Amino acid sequence: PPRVLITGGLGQLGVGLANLLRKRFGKDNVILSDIRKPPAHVFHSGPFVYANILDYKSLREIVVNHRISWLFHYSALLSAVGEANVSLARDVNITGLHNVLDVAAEYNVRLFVPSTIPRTIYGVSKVHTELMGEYYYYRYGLDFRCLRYPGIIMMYISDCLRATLEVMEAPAERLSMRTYNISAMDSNARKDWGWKHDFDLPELVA
Amino acid sequence: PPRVLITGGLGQLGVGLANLLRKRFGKDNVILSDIRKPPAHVFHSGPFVYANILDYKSLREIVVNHRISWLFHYSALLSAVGEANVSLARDVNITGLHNVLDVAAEYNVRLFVPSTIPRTIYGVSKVHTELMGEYYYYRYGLDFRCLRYPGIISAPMMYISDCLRATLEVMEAPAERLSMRTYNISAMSFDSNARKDWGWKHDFDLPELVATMLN
Ligand SMILES: NC(=O)c1ccc[n+]([C@@H]2O[C@H](COP(=O)([O-])OP(=O)(O)OC[C@H]3O[C@@H](n4cnc5c(N)ncnc54)[C@H](O)[C@@H]3O)[C@@H](O)[C@H]2O)c1
Ligand SMILES: NC(=O)c1ccc[n+]([C@@H]2O[C@H](COP(=O)([O-])OP(=O)(O)OC[C@H]3O[C@@H](n4cnc5c(N)ncnc54)[C@H](O)[C@@H]3O)[C@@H](O)[C@H]2O)c1
Repeated sequence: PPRVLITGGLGQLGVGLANLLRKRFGKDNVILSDIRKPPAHVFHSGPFVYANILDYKSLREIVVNHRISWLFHYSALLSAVGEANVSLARDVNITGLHNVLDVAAEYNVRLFVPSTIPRTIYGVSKVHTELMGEYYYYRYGLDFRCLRYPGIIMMYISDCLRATLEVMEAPAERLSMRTYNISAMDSNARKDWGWKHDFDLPELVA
Repeated sequence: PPRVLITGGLGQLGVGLANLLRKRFGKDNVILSDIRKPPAHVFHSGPFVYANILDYKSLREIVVNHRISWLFHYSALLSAVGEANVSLARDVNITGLHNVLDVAAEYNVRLFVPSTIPRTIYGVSKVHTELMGEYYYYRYGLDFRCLRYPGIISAPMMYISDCLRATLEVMEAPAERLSMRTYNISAMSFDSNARKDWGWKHDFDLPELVATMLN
């Protein structure tokens, strides 16, 4: 059973991703994390921890002390949210990745990081997430795993969270590449690991 | 007449470019800079300064105190050494770059950064060099101008004299004549947009390459 740390956990996806993995590997094996304050219920779901991504030593303390093997990395400044504060966006996305790759490469941690489908600091850092992530796989052993999320509710949320769960369960031997395109409504994604979008146009209305 | 700051100048290109521009714009108009001790002659060639690219504050000072209008960013860890020192290479190529962009965009500087023709953190940062600089051209008015250097012959290739001249030319150009910020630049093999837009013509094809090299 793996030990999870979800970075940027209080976002749209992170909370759901958490409660999926919790009912899988157990309550105490998924550690949720953010810089913002957790609502009443999401706190009590399971171990929540303040974790600043720009603070490199925070991550290490946590990954050592809490014996982390799997790390999901959702913390990022959104496109428009970061276009007003570029320095911040650039730091949080690119420096944050750098700190995340180092912690994971050093302490032998499976690293999930989502990408997307550049005129925008968010987009530039997603290209950079892919290329850097692929480099740390070659240069060190880093078990880096990434899949380009499209639009999420294009695709439904329950497909998006389960796509993330499956690609981490799978063996590294059956992954021809480290960055995957995941599409609902992507052959390699469907071939290497059994990917199938459940929610398509009609049953998405239900 | 612009005032030039070269960055990482004590490399291969840096001294050549420095010596080229000092003949063009004047000696004390071109400040050369690096974090190494410059040889006796290059130090006296004209204004030399310690410029660490990992100190943002240091750059601002330099840029303001000398009214730097043009900046040539040559400070880098080329993959060879950077592949061992990933941490140090990452910082210098990426965070270093960031600092250059910011200083440039702030004090309204014309910024030259060279790229190359990705499984090495050097290469990954050169992709980054390009996608940022162009973003910074749209997000702010940053006059960012990038050539993609090929194999650079000295003593898909190119003799050093072309490399340097091409860089002077792409910076002298009217912003009006540039359809794009990153331009391919080619000589020989053994760059349509560059020739099309700002009149790039390489004077050192092969015959004269061999001619010069033998001296
Ligand atoms: N929302 C979508 O539909 C969508 C679409 C495409 C891609 N994605 C990708 O999915 C990922 C997660 O999506 P989401 O909706 O959960 O994110 P979100 O935008 O809802 O939340 C982002 C989180 O990042 C955190 N954060 C910001 N700076 C931080 C720092 N320095 N340290 C730690 N945390 C910090 C915030 O507190 C926040 O909880 C994103 O990285 C994004 O690239 C999402
Ligand atoms: N000549 C080529 O083969 C070639 C090919 C393609 C691209 N390029 C590009 O041209 C540029 C210059 O090439 P070069 O031949 O001078 O390389 P070089 O290795 O000779 O010079 C790099 C310089 O960067 C300096 N430097 C290192 N860390 C620094 C820091 N923190 N602050 C300031 N300076 C620092 C070093 O002192 C060194 O003098 C590079 O950016 C490279 O991307 C060169």
